[PDB]
Amino acid sequence: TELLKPRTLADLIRILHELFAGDEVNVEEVQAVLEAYESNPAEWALYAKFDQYRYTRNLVDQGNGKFNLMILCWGEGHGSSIHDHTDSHCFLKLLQGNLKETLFDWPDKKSNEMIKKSERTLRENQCAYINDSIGLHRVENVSHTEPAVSLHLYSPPFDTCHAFDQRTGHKNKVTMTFHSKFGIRTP
Ligand SMILES: [Fe+2]
Repeated sequence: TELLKPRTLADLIRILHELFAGDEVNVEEVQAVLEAYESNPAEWALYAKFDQYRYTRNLVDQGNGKFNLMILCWGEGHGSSIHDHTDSHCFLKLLQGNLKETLFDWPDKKSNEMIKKSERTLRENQCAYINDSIGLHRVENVSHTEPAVSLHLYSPPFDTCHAFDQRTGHKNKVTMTFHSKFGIRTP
C-alpha cells in the first residue's frame, strides 16, 4: 500500500499503474488517490479538446491494458445517456466545473418510465464511483456558462455500453469513440 498524494497528473498515472498492477481493484484506495490529486489545468490542457455539439472523450493512458484513463470535456448543456458500465469499475473525478449525476435503477423487463432514485452535484476535485451493481446513471453539465472537465477511469477498459430510453427502460448498444488519444485528434 502506502498511498501518497499525487503531486501532478503524471504522478497520479504512475500511482494508478501501481494500484492496477494486480488482477483486483481496491476501489476505496483508487477513489482516495483520484480525489487527492489537486486538478492543475496546465497538466491536462493537452487533453481538454471540446466539441461544439456534444461531450468528448480524450484518452490519456491505456493502463498497460488494465484500465483506460480519459478526460471528458462537457460543453454548456452537454450530457450523457442513462447508461451502464459493462461490468467495469467507473471512477469520475471533476477537474473543472460541476456535473449533475442522476441515479436510476435497472429497469424491469416491463416497459415503464425510469424514475430517478437520486441526484447529486459533483464538484471540482470530487471523485465519484459507479458500477453495474450500484445501478445506472446519467451525467450532465447543466451549466449555461461554464464548461466542465472530468477525469474518468474504467477497469477493465470497455468501448461499448448500453443507453437506456428513459420513457421505457429499453436499452440499445452504443459503441464509444475517442475524440483524441494521447493529445492527438483521432477522427
Ligand atoms: Fe457513466
